[PDB]
Amino acid sequence: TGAVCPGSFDPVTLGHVDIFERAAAQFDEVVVAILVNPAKTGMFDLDERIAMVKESTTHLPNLRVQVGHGLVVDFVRSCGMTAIVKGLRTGTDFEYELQMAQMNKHIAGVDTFFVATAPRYSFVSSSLAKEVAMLGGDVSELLPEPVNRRLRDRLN
Amino acid sequence: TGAVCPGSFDPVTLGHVDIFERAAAQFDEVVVAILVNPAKTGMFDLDERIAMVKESTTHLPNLRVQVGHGLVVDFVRSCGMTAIVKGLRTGTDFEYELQMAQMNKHIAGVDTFFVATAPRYSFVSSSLAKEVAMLGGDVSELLPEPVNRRLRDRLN
Amino acid sequence: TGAVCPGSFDPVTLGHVDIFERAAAQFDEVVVAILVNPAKTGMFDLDERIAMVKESTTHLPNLRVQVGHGLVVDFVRSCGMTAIVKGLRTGTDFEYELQMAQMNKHIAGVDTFFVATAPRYSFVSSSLAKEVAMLGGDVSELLPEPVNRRLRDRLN
Amino acid sequence: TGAVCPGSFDPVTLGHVDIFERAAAQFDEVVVAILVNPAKTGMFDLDERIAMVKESTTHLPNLRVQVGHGLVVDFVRSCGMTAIVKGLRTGTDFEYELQMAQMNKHIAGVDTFFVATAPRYSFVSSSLAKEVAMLGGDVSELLPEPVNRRLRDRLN
Amino acid sequence: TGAVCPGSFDPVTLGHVDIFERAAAQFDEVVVAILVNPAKTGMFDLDERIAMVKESTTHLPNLRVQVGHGLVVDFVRSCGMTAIVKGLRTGTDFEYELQMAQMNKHIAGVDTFFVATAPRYSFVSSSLAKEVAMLGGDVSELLPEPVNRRLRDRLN
Amino acid sequence: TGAVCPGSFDPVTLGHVDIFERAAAQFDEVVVAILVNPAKTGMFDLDERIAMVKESTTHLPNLRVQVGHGLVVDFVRSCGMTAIVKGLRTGTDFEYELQMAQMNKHIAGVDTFFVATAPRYSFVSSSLAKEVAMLGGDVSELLPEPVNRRLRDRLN
Repeated sequence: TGAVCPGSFDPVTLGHVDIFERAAAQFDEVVVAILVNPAKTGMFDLDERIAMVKESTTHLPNLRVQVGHGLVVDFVRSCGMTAIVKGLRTGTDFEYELQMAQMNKHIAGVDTFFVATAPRYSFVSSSLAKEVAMLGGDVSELLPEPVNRRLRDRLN
Repeated sequence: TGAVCPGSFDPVTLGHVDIFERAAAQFDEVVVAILVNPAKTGMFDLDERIAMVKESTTHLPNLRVQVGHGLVVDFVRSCGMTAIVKGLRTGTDFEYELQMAQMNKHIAGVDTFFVATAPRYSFVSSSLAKEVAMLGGDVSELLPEPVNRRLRDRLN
Repeated sequence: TGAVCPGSFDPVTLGHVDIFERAAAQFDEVVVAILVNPAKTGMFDLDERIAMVKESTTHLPNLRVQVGHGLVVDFVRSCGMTAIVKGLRTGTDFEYELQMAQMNKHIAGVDTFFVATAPRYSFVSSSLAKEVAMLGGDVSELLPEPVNRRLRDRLN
Repeated sequence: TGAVCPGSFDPVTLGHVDIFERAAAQFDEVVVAILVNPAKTGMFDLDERIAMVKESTTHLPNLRVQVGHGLVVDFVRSCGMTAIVKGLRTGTDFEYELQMAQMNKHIAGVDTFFVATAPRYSFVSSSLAKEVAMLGGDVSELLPEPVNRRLRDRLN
Repeated sequence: TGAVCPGSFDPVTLGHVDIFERAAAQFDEVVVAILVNPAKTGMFDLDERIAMVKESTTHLPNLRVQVGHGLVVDFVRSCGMTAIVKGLRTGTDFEYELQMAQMNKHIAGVDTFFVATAPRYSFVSSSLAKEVAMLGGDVSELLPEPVNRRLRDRLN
Repeated sequence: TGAVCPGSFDPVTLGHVDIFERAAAQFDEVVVAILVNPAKTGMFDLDERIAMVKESTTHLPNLRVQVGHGLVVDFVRSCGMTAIVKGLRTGTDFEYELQMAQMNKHIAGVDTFFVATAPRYSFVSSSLAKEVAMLGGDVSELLPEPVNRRLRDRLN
């Protein structure tokens, strides 16, 4: 059994890591698929994002990180899998997630499972973490130390 | 007696046709108003979008297709109509549709009727259809043949 | 063309009346379907509800009032119609309404159209009006005069 | 790798079966936990519900059926599992599901996965099916044949 | 400047106390209104409910506890106040709370301010806390100690 | 006691004014925080927005207007306050608002209270007002006369 946990992960948050953990506890293997967007965004480049995920997940031996591009469903079936795990947090556009799940099931037969991230991590997102951190707000309890490290470096 | 069905229809989907059919069965006449957003393009020029809607609606003799300009409620009242029919699907920004429905009532006395599109077409949207076609996946069952016909050429 | 406006109207409100007025301007005729339900303890008896509805709708000559038993889709087709018109107000269980709409389309081909109630009557409900009224609060500007007359009577 | 699909299943529908199938494809073992309520009693007794589920899942050899009592999380941990799979349909009380998911994680470490049932099955529920069938409506495409058989008997 | 926080508080939770603290910080005075509906029954009589709120709010010198009677806004105005403070949690019927807020403004000029309860207390509710306790589970970290204390004496 | 009502107020609406009036009746003072935005195009320059807010608030002596930069919670604490009051109208992205509320509480101890805008102004927004007005529509009943004054001029 396997699941893919896709995202842009710019940077990975403890909400993500909470979801990676739950997928890794319930599936034999987990792949974190880093899907970079077209926009010249965002903050960290591709090796940094990988680095940040790897460093935050060394305690999950059945999880690995891969760069994706193209349809999530093409990548998923690439890994020889048929399931996606996605975290739900406050502000998640769940309707659009649901639309995409129904499209992905229809076009490739892939299932999407949704899981509510833990209350304490339920209000971080990559974008909101970046905004707040770069304005001198303290988000450090909500991101992994490998992320807090590069955030602080960026601050200068 | 008459209803307008506005949209960018870039391109028209079978979700839209579903709604056209409900509009056309329940009102004496229907006007599909194509309103081109100055921002974007889009993928299909005005003429194509007209042709696609026409060709997908020959089975509805009481429906006609018009290029809309300016304030939507202004277009509606210039057609002599006071009704708008709008489809609801998975991922519809319903809170916003409600706001516009209220604004439109207030400014011009135009009523908005909301209808849930059929479940099999509930996850298609023009943009998701495009993204997926762009990326290789198959959305032909969710789009009318005049569209698929023009989609697979506009991918060569 | 034709629409049915179903409900228990216990009692009818100016929210309902707004919806009625809007179905009536838009469809050739409207039937208000009063649904007796075995047996949600009601406040007013069947003919009181008929009466209040009738007395509050004297201004709409293409509207008439009937009792419905069983399936709303049976009642609708009984009237030679194929459309239902439902108001949306604050607190509407829209997800439930959507479920029933989809089921109703599937089992009988009947369309459900939803309309946003006028903002000033967006917060009335038969339930809340009853609860507030029976505790001596002033809901009179939210109900038709015929209903207000009956309400003061119960209050005694 | 195991998941519990809990519910009252009075009767099981094809939306449920869609969920069972997906659970069964993604986990090594699945337990359908039939959880009754010390209220009323529903439509079918425990044997009928067990039987209906069994007869509808003969094609999922890694799924078994069991009566449950008490906290869902106690039963889950009884099965040696730490996961729950639950379907989403229109209109699932999703916010209440989420509350329960968070409570369940907190008191027992149990994860809940939500997955959207197929569009064609997304408007059935046990309640609505029973309501519609007993009033003479055709829900047979939405329920397994072992369920349809028994409904037909009730319609006697 | 005063606010009322109304409820059945059967029993008071730390979700509630979180909300009291916020009302007590932002308003000079704060009346906790305990309203026991006729169908009150119930895991705690009025006296115990009062005691529990009293004992859980000694750290809030500007809050006091009273029995509410009748129209919620009648009671509010009788306290000389025109503000209600209502807590939001996962599972809150927010659409109905909105309806009531607007009815409340309309009838009595009472404003309702909604506040999100802290994430750690965002999934507790009086009935869930009882249900779980009743079935053996541990919710002691989500209830204040005067509640936990009296909760064990049900369980004997 | 004190609250901050933040926004880009481009331009201020009677929806805003209603919220201002309500915070001012309930807190000792209110500060309107006009937030600079380096992205979002925008229509009126900072001084016009201040002016329009000032001129539409002459009747609330305990309200004043300031420009904010950076974190809302920094602005709030800057004013010696710990409370933010936001309006809810139809179309508000409440989920996003709730995410920020939780984030703001966590990084700074600041509370966010939400209050439902009056029904008559429940469908104006700066964006929709601007879009309607610049296409020749009549939104004058939904904005303060000082704004209607400036909007006429732009309509040129």
